[PDB]
Amino acid sequence: KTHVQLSLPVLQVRDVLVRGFGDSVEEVLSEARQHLKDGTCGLVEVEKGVLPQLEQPYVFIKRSDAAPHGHVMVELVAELEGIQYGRSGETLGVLVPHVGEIPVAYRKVLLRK
Repeated sequence: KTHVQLSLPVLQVRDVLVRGFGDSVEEVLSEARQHLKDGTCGLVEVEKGVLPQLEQPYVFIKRSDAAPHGHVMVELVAELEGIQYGRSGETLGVLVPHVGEIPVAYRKVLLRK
């Protein structure tokens, strides 16, 4: 399928144990996509002081359209030293590995895969 309905656990930035997906734009987009497929991906909501607490390159989910079955359509955009790889809508949050942190909420997304 071109899109997959996912429910992403929303994590508090101070709880996150693994603060990024790797060391290059291509690696973090690869790893984010694998963890999204494997159900091992968390979402951190972006606010003042969040991104400096996480590791670059960053992977964002961004709104790709204006929401089937409650699932917002999203795509992935990476960022390294202020340059973005991809073009999309509003940020819903930054993706991180989920290794068993307790979430505060779930974000229903339809991921363009």
